[PDB]
Parts: sequence; structure tokens; C-alpha cells
Amino acid sequence: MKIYIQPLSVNSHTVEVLANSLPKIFNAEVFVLPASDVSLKCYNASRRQYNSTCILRMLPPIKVTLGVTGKDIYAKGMNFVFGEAELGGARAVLSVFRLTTADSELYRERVVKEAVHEIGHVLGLKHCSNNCVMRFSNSVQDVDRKPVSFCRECASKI
Ligand SMILES: [Zn+2]
Ligand SMILES: [Zn+2]
Repeated sequence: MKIYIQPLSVNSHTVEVLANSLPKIFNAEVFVLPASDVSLKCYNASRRQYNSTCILRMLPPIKVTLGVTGKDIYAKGMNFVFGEAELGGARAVLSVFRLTTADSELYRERVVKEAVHEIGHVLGLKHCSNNCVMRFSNSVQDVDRKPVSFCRECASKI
């Protein structure tokens, strides 16, 4: 498995977190693509948020490609989303905007959890109700309560 991280208006240090954490989690070769600013095509001026579905479309369809942004994102019908993924496809996007917090270590932990969650969807995993990183999180309090690891059921399916 190969994972391509596409920085899209994001702190380079946060990208490094993912480059350093994801290989072991996915037993994958990880590539960091050249940084770019997230496309203004995907900016909703009324909401001052970027549409995640728009961002996904602009990523290369190379499994697995994860776009990562510091901008707040939303998808249709949602006030915000942490991310959006093609289930069993090639592409996902993560926003770290809603994860911001004072404790650097907690921020880091949230970033890894939510990246792993998105990539799990690309690998074909639906939301999981177990003690699992694939749980849906309504808020960052939910993110903090779920683990970074896949449950035994989800791990068996990758
Ligand atoms: Zn999800
Ligand atoms: Zn699970």
C-alpha cells in the first residue's frame, strides 16, 4: 500500500506528523506531495468554508491519496465535517481546523486519529460502533474518546 499526502493550506509540521505516524499504522510507503494552497474553486464565500467534495474531485485518483488542510471544511447538509472519503475508492480529505487545541500533544493525537479514520474509509471501512478509530465522531470530545487503533474486526478487513 502507498499513501500520498497532499498538503492543501496546512502547517508543514502537521504533515510531518502524518509522514512519521502513518507508515507503521498501515504498513505503507508514505509520500509527501508538493504543498499547494487549497483551491478557491472550492471556497464557499457565504460560509467561509471549503467544500470537501469539491476538494476530493481535484485530488489525483491514486490509491491512497489524502489531502490535508488547515481550512474548515463542510459537505452538503453538514455544518462542518472532519473529512470526506471515497469508500473503497482512492481519495480522502482531512481538515485539522476543528481539532485545534492548546495542548500540542492532544492536537497531534487528534490529527493522527482523524487521518487514520479517513484512510480507513478509503480502504473500504464503514463507520464502526466498536472501541475503534472508525467510530463516527460528532465532536472533538468524541474524537478524544475513541482510540487511534482499528478494532480487531476492522483490522481483519484491511
Ligand atoms: Zn467517517
Ligand atoms: Zn472497528
